[PDB]
Parts: sequence; C-alpha cells; structure tokens
Amino acid sequence: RPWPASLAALALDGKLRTDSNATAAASTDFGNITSALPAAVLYPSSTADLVALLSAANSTPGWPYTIAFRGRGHSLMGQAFAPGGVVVNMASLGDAAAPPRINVSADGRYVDAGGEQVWIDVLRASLARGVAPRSWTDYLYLTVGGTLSNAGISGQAFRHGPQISNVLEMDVITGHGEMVTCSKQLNADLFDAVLGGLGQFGVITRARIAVEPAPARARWVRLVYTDFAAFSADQERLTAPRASFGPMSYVEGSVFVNQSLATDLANTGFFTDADVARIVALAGERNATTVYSIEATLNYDNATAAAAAVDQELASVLGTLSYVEGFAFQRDVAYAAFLDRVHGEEVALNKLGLWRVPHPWLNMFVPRSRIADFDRGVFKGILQGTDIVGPLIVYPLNKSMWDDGMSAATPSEDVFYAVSLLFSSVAPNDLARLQEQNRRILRFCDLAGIQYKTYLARHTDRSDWVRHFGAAKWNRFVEMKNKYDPKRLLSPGQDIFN
Ligand SMILES: *Cc1cc2c(cc1C)nc1c(=O)[nH]c(=O)nc-1n2C[C@H](O)[C@H](O)[C@H](O)COP(=O)(O)OP(=O)(O)OC[C@H]1O[C@@H](n2cnc3c(N)ncnc32)[C@H](O)[C@@H]1O
Ligand SMILES: *[C@@H]1O[C@H](CO)[C@@H](O[C@@H]2O[C@H](CO)[C@@H](O)[C@H](O)[C@H]2NC(C)=O)[C@H](O)[C@H]1NC(C)=O
Ligand SMILES: *[C@@H]1O[C@H](CO)[C@@H](O[C@@H]2O[C@H](CO)[C@@H](O)[C@H](O)[C@H]2NC(C)=O)[C@H](O)[C@H]1NC(C)=O
Ligand SMILES: COc1cccc(Nc2ncnc3[nH]cnc23)c1
Ligand SMILES: *[C@@H]1O[C@H](CO)[C@@H](O)[C@H](O)[C@H]1NC(C)=O
Ligand SMILES: *[C@@H]1O[C@H](CO)[C@@H](O)[C@H](O)[C@H]1NC(C)=O
Ligand SMILES: *[C@@H]1O[C@H](CO)[C@@H](O)[C@H](O)[C@H]1NC(C)=O
Repeated sequence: RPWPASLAALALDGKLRTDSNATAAASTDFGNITSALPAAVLYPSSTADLVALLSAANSTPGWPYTIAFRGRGHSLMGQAFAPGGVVVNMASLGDAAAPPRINVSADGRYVDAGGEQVWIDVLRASLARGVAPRSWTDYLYLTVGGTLSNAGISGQAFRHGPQISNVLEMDVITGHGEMVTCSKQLNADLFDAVLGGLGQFGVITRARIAVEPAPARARWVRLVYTDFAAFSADQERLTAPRASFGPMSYVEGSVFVNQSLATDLANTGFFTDADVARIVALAGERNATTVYSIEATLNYDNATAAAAAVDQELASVLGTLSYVEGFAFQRDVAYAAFLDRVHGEEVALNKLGLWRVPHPWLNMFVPRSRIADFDRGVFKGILQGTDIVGPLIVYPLNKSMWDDGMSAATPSEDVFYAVSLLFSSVAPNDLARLQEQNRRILRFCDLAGIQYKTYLARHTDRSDWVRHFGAAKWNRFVEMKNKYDPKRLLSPGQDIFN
C-alpha cells in the first residue's frame, strides 16, 4: 500500500482527486447508456504526471487500479471509463499557455498536436498557417488521441484513408511508464498497435498529422435517387481509383425512409422547402419506400478562375452519373464552415434537449458484394414502419487506403461501406426498442452470411473480439498487449482484456 514519491506528489498538488464531483464527471459518456465511477481522476499538467502514474502502476506489486484516458468522452458504451480505477482527464494537458499544444511544422507539411487536443482546435491552428489535415471525422469536437485509437472516418477516407493512415509519428507512454516516440521507421510495432488500438497499449501524448494546403471553399452537392442500385453504382464510380482518383474531395451518402421523408429532408439543413416538396413528389411517383442521397464536395481555393473551373468540373462529373434528372442540389460555403457543419447540429439538438440523450448508434463496415442485400434487409426491411431520429449514413471505402498491419479491423473486400445508423433515443420505451433493433440488424447480417466488422462498438465476449480482428490478427493484438500493457490496466472499458 505504500506510494512512490512522484505519485504522492500528485495528490499533494491537488492533481489526484477523489471527490464526488471529479469522479461523477468521469463516470458518464456520450452514449448515455452505461456508467461507471472511478476511484480517482487525475488532472495532469504535464506528460511527467502521466509517467508518474504509469511508472507507479508498473512498479507497485498488486496495483489494483485500471487506467483510462478520457478525451472528450464521446464513447458510446463506456470505453473511456475506469470502474474503481483512475480516469485521466486528458484535457488538463492543454490548461496553460506555455508551451503551445499544437505546432504546425516550419515546412508546412505536418501539424504536431497533443493527444488531448480536439480536432476543431487542430483545424483552427492549421488554417492560421494556411494548411489543414486531409482526413477528417464528421464531427470536430473529438480528441486527436481518441479518433486515432479507433480510426477516424469521413467523406475523404476513400481517397486519403482514415485518420490512422495520415499519421507520421507519435509520442506514446506505455503501460510500463516509458515515454516512446514511434513511427514506421522507429518502434513501428508500437506505432501500428496504437493506431486503431482502442487505448490498450498506452497513451498518445503527441501525434504528427499530415496536412495539405488549405482550400478556401467547398462546392457542396446532394444528388437524389429512388433506385439503390443506381445510388451505390454512382458512389462507387465517384470513389473508384482511375493511386489516382476522380475530382470529388468528399463522398458520403444518406438513406431516407419514406415514413418521415419530408421531416428528415427538412432536418438535413441542406434542402429548402421547395427542394423537399420536389423529392417527396418524386418518391410518390416512383412508389419508393426509401430515397437515397449522395453528398459530395469539390474543394477549391480563392483563385479568380476557381468558381468557373469548378462549375465545369462539376458539370462533367455529374454527366457521368445516373441520379434522377434534375435532382442535383448545390451549395457553396467556406471550407471551415463545411468541416464544422455538425457543430451547428449539436447546438440545435442540445437546445431542444435532444443531444444529451441515449445514443444506441449502430456503426459497421459492410462488404460491397452484400450492400444491396443490406439495403433490402435493413433500409427496405427492418427499418420500415419505425420513426427514425438521427441520420442514416452510407458510403463506400477503398481498402487499399487502409493499413491492415494496424490494429483497426476491416472487411476483406477491396470496397466496403461505412454504414452509420445514428439512432437517438426519445427516452423510454424508445431506448430498449432501439437496442433490440440493433441486435436484429446484426442477427439479419449473421444469418445472411454478411462478413461485416463493427466500428466504435465494444464486444463483451472474447469470441466476438477474436472474430472482430480475425484469429491471426487477434494473436498479433495480444502479443502487443503483452509487451506494452502486461498488467492489463489500460482502457478496461473496451472489455477486451478486462
Ligand atoms: C460523439 C461523436 C463521436 C463521433 C462522431 C460524432 C459524434 C457526435 N463522428 C465520427 C466520425 O465522423 N468518424 C469517426 O470515425 N468517429 C466519429 N465519432 C466517434 C469517435 O471517434 C469516438 O467517440 C472516439 O472515442 C473519440 O472520442 P474521444 O476523443 O472523446 O475519446 P474517448 O471517448 O474519451 O475515448 C475513446 C477511447 O480511446 C482511449 N483514448 C482516449 N484518448 C487517448 C489517448 N490520448 N491515447 C491513447 N488512448 C486514448 C480511451 O481510453 C478510450 O478507450
Ligand atoms: C510545441 O512547440 C513548443 C516550442 O515552441 C514545444 O515546447 C518545448 O518542448 C518541451 C515541452 O515539454 C520542452 O522540452 C521545451 O522546454 C519546450 N519549449 C518551450 C519553453 O516552450 C512543445 O512541446 C510543442 N508541443 C507539441 C505537442 O508539439
Ligand atoms: C410514404 O409515407 C406516407 C406517410 O407519410 C404514405 O402516405 C400515406 O398513405 C396512407 C395510406 O393510403 C394514407 O392514409 C395517408 O394519408 C398518407 N399519409 C400522408 C400524410 O401522406 C405513403 O403511402 C408512403 N409510401 C409508400 C410507398 O410506402
Ligand atoms: C463513423 O461514421 C460516423 C460515426 C459517428 C458519427 C458520424 N457522423 C455524425 N455524427 C453525428 N451527427 C452527424 N451529422 C452528420 N454526420 C454526423 C459518422
Ligand atoms: C444520461 O443522461 C441523463 C440526463 O442528462 C442523466 O441523468 C443520466 O445519469 C445519464 N445516464 C447515464 C447512464 O450516463
Ligand atoms: C479567401 O479569400 C477571401 C477574400 O480575400 C477571404 O475572405 C477568405 O478569408 C479567404 N479564405 C481562406 C482564409 O481560406
Ligand atoms: C407500391 O409499393 C408498395 C410497397 O413496395 C407495394 O406493395 C405496391 O404494390 C406498390 N404499388 C404499385 C402499384 O406498384
């Protein structure tokens, strides 16, 4: 039970807190479905405090405290908790002013960012130097270390890969309490393990993130379909390799069920009421139970000719497509306004009291060969007759842009779809129904032989995690767990080794 000097110094300096206010704040997450109180919350003022805690953990025999690294707690099912353990309040690393926690490189080819930093601040500090990361998440108020522990995907991933494919190097403190810098060339085994590694191997204190010259504006389009075959064929055309890709900077898509079509179209924040009326009419003419929309952008800069060159490039692209004649809808915004588009959605929902609610989200990767089966079984099947609150996002990814040596698990096929069904619960009895429906969707997929992977989900059975990674890739994961977290204390809320 004796404490090392450096661990005791943290309690003395008021950094180790055991009060009910501190512990309660670190006991809930964005999922708002599960909770777990820690014994203590650490508020580090430097990476030395992290070394202190993890060295103590490693050297103290019989050490009982699991350790989690809370980013912004956007986890869905407790992945950032440490039940009866220590939660690290990562945000405390950026409390001061000296030194800065985000540094754009002198050559403008990368940005250095603290693990604790949120992507919105990474964006703001990048644009101040005329650059920006190439690969995003839909939502910018997430931490660098958090998204990198998962993958980080948005409409750019088809061409640039996920955020984990856009890291040059990291500083990481392992379960041993050892500060290690890692890359493809230095300590590559740790580098690959941590990326998509679900916080199992250590804490990312710094990430070196690839940037590109920052575009000024995004030409922003949505294309409407009643035929899934045409919708998916076009998403695949837009994202297909020609190493080289087509013009589009971003390609996502969405599914709208007929029952709430007008309301959901109106709630996109994209369509006007005039647009909505035309799409509702189209659905009725085609007798459609589902409507599909491709969402795409073309990034361009402040050049004088840029706007007309964009018009012509866009016109050419669209002429290769098969959306319903006349159902192309365009917007034109500043690039930062596009990237932070979901912030506005959060503000609106929270003011309605619809943000801090349970989020039984279903996120998965579905092989291209079975996407039409998934559409029939889920969008045209299971989901029909239900009231859906939250977007249903569907878009293809290219496996060639994913590094399978990293921890992140993906389907085997060259093309696979991100399917994100972002259900928001309107309290009882809606939550239990939504949890059951997600089970049924997974059940449908299992029975149809669809070889999907989950994303952002934590499994509670060993056989499920083994299947998740694949047996050979699982053994790799375990090898790296043994070297970097032998005491199995880190990120216990993933329920892999805890
Ligand atoms: C809330 C949410 C999440 C989200 C999103 C939109 C919203 C509203 N949009 C996403 C998107 O478009 N694309 C995508 O890939 N993910 C998207 N997300 C999910 C998001 O990536 C996850 O929630 C992720 O966990 C990031 O969230 P956060 O930064 O808040 O991290 P956390 O929940 O607290 O912890 C997650 C796990 O990672 C470990 N962790 C956290 N920080 C570190 C560091 N620095 N080093 C090592 N491990 C770390 C935690 O222990 C936990 O297990
Ligand atoms: C951002 O750059 C600053 C330098 O402008 C870095 O600060 C130095 O690095 C470490 C901080 O732990 C110390 O060894 C030096 O004394 C710091 N210099 C001073 C006094 O500012 C900082 O580490 C960088 N941040 C990241 C995460 O890249
Ligand atoms: C799409 O959804 C609407 C419901 O919003 C359906 O229209 C309804 O049809 C029923 C049965 O004839 C009528 O009783 C309702 O008055 C209609 N509702 C409204 C408000 O328009 C429509 O049938 C659905 N289409 C498909 C193909 O399922
Ligand atoms: C990995 O795919 C995901 C996972 C979680 C969230 C999202 N995106 C969004 N999450 C929340 N609100 C939104 N509005 C538009 N897109 C989103 C996308
Ligand atoms: C969910 O949020 C509500 C309201 O903000 C809160 O009272 C409750 O404790 C939360 N539940 C969990 C399990 O986090
Ligand atoms: C592009 O230039 C315009 C006009 O000079 C300016 O308003 C805008 O801030 C610039 N966009 C950036 C910083 O990318
Ligand atoms: C309209 O679609 C519904 C549901 O798919 C179907 O039952 C019905 O037969 C269709 N109507 C016609 C005339 O095709």
